[PDB]
Amino acid sequence: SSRPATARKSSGLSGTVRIPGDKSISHRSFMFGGLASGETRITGLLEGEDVINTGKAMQAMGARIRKEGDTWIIDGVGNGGLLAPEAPLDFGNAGTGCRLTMGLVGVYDFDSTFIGDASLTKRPMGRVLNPLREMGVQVKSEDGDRLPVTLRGPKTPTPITYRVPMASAQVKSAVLLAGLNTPGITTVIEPIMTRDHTEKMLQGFGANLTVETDADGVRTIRLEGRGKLTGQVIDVPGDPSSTAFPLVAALLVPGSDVTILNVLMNPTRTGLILTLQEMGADIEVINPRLAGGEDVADLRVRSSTLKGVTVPEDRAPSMIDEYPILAVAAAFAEGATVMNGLEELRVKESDRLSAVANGLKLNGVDCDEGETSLVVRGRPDGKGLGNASGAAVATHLDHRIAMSFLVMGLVSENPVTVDDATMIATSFPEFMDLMAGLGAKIELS
Ligand SMILES: O=C(O)C1=C[C@@H](OP(=O)(O)O)[C@@H](O)[C@H](O[C@@](OP(=O)(O)O)(C(=O)O)C(F)F)C1
Repeated sequence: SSRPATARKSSGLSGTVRIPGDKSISHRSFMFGGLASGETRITGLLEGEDVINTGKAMQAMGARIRKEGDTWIIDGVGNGGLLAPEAPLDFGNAGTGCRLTMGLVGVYDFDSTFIGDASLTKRPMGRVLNPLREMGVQVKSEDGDRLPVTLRGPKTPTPITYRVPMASAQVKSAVLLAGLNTPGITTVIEPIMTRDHTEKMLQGFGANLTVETDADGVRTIRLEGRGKLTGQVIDVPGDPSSTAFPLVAALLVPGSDVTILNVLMNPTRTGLILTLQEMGADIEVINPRLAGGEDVADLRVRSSTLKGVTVPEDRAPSMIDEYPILAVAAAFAEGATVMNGLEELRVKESDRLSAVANGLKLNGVDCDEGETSLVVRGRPDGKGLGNASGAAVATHLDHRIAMSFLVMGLVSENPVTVDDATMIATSFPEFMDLMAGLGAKIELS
């Protein structure tokens, strides 16, 4: 079952906190550490349920994973060394773990079955299964290419040149991981850049992987298959998607001054910050530095008055997971915020466009949901927003919908209630404690 939570209007949020590790990089740390030759040591790993599930899947295939002190230590099997899993690989709510692992293991000559929760089971896998079919993988899936899915790789996979049809880092990632156990050169062409953790990390593990960007922005990513991968020391940066919740809360709640430490600033992950700045947000980037091979900085955020803006379709890939929290910020901005190019939101943990639109309307916000867009008109003072009757926002098992609306309740005249807070631990188990520490009033059922 589920457990509702209600956020109440708060006086200023104040403090300095370290945000939990980046989920995208954490998944990949377990995957590459488990596949590589030798030992991989990870500090700052996100210990949310999603990442733990990826770790269990890697253990099921031969990697030894353990936590010594604050460091995760992995003994990898070496590229080409994955062992046939005894049972289905359960990815729970994690699209990333599921999609990437399908590419990783689908090209091995043994059966692998993939299962997950009610949310993951409704999401499209065709975007990853199609290129795998081209590579020679045999696929048994449910209608619409949905889980459960059983894969059986060929004795010798076929390397392909695949142009990713939508701006998905997961599809790009799955094809590159499939390429690791495929002889020849696997090439992924990305017309619009998506988060590049797979490319950067594989290069760090020693893969012969190159990225060439045409002057028009198109990326050609080449990977030589069946090459050695060497265990690495990894230092995981703070999650910029998780940072978005206390960051927007500090912008919206009057009398606020919050500093978030060690935040990943890779530009494929900072579209929300750029957008909020255009809206008038007071976000100071402090001590930008290089840590664990990634750009990081600390962010000092103070209460700001915001004005609606137009958010272009080409900025979407760089903030795709932050549209829910951006929609909440827009509900308190002067004027209209217009966001298009949102088709991808409909296939996430929940259809995020529909879930955000319904939640906003339930909480008195004037907005228009289009097939691939959202327009939100705000009420800066928060009057008439929220839900006095205590009606709950339907989260549809999507932890980002739950966190976004809980942030809204810290600002609206009336409290905001979400029907379930249990999925927040999939990527941000520290959420309740972290927000409470800053002064937020959130009551869990
Ligand atoms: O490769 C990655 O690490 C991710 C790539 C993106 O998906 P696409 O390739 O489909 O654009 C994100 O939207 C996804 O984040 C979510 O990732 P999960 O499904 O839960 O794993 C999220 O955290 O909200 C989202 F997809 F739901 C994580």
